Amino acid sequence: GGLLFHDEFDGPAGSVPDPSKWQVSNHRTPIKNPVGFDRPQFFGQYRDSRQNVFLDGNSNLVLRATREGNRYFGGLVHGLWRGGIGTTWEARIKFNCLAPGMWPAWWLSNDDPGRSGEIDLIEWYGNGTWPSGTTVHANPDGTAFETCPIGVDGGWHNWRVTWNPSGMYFWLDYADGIEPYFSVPATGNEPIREWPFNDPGYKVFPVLNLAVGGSGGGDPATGSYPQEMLVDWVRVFGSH
Ligand SMILES: [Ca+2]
Repeated sequence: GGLLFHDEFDGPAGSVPDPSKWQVSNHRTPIKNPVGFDRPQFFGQYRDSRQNVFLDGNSNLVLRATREGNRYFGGLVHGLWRGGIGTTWEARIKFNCLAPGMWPAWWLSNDDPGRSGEIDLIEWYGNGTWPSGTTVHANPDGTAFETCPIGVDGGWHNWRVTWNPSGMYFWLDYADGIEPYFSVPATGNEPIREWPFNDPGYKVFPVLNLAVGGSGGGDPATGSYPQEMLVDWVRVFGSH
């Protein structure tokens, strides 16, 4: 009935997420000219290990922050399926990681050469300074963006974006008749607003991650281990 993609994350405790649907990251690319908490000693890695990315046996994906000596690890999964415009994306998430050092996110990525972009449905920052929120990036440099702060607590919540030719609409705990908390219109005058999302054939894939350290996470040495981000499901619906 219009379901294009999902994962309900069913499966035995300790197992890998569905390999036909997700790639588990085994590397977080280092930051160019790093300063502050982007420097290597503060920069938690991604690891394809069941210590950091696993199904819990209760129908959740777990992304877990761990520490081994003075090395820090988080987790990232990258969806192998890509969807275009006229789609509604939603994940049910519990952030058990709203603590210093941590940087969880639920977002959509386009990595096409020359027109990359990203749709950050929700990010929370453990660095004690930046407000949690939602961002649409129309370039990979962070200079063509629309952002909106929204609070994050530790309960189960559904985070949704509907992406159609008119623009992008975001909900927290969507229900019939509720307004989106953030709307980003498609471009309809100089300088021309950067906006690749209405280009023909433009598609994005889902990403879920718990990053440790980096500018958004703050000092991982101040962190608590373990911390976890739980995902009950990711669903993507089309429109007729
Ligand atoms: Ca589930």
